[PDB]
Amino acid sequence: HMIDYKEIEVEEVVGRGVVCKAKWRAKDVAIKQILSRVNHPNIVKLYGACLNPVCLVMEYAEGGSLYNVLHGAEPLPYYTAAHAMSWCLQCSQGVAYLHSMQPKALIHRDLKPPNLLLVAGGTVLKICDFGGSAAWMAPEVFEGSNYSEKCDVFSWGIILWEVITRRKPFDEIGGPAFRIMWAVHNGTRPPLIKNLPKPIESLMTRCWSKDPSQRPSMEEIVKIMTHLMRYFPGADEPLQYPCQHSLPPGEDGRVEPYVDFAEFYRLWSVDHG
Ligand SMILES: *CC(=O)Nc1ccccc1Oc1nc(Nc2ccc(N3CCN(C)CC3)cc2)ncc1Cl
Repeated sequence: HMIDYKEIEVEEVVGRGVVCKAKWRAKDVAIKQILSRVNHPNIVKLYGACLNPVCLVMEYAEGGSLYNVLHGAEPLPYYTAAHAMSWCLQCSQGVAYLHSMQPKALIHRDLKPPNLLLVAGGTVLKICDFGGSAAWMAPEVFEGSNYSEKCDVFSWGIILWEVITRRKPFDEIGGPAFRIMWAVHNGTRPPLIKNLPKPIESLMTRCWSKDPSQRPSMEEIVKIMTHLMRYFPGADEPLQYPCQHSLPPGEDGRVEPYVDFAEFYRLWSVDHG
């Protein structure tokens, strides 16, 4: 659609290259002043666009960004292993859809929690795109190599590590972006997670492979994640309990998960033994 700007009522700035919450036809909306075949539940919908000032009109995500949920200002919300696996399943479903786009695949290129928006009490995730991103970028990208949709698989793997640990990836490296690029180019990866279930560890590290052809397709991730949710009930629970979270010491190349996998091991055991 081609929206009339006067029909919109701007409100508070949301992000700042500036995004603001607004009403348009009694519908809450996000707008942004200085592709259309995309229709998926896990991708922020583009309603239309105005002409002067030229601006995008998109659905509004009331929950803010995943990054904000994970690492934002106190008070931070509690969340569970089911939430973590659900966010990543929903992210892979949105991204699989982009990769299936005809006649040419759409690669996100910038998959990272600051661009993953939440709604429905923090339970539904939606990919947003307008394109310190080094931390989620596949090495072939910033070495100027020819990349493919496998670069998004790499980013997803980092995100999976991130929601399970509630840690910023490569937070210990710091300095400018080039230090992380150098690190990851040389094979450094986020530390392994104590007690992580072997199937999730297998999936995560595969996604981190240096060789992009050794990473799984997104369609494979979606399917694997779909079937693992049988062991992660509770993803529909709205985020609503308070959390006081503090970084446990992290050395020995081994960090503790923030989420708890005891119930996964219990439900797995019922099925298998
Ligand atoms: C695609 C993208 O990067 N989107 C995006 C990033 C940052 C801000 C806004 C963006 O677009 C956007 N945002 C939203 N909803 C939303 C709601 C609240 C917030 N807050 C919550 C409190 N914080 C302190 C930070 C911001 C951020 C974003 N809906 C849709 C769209 Cl397109």
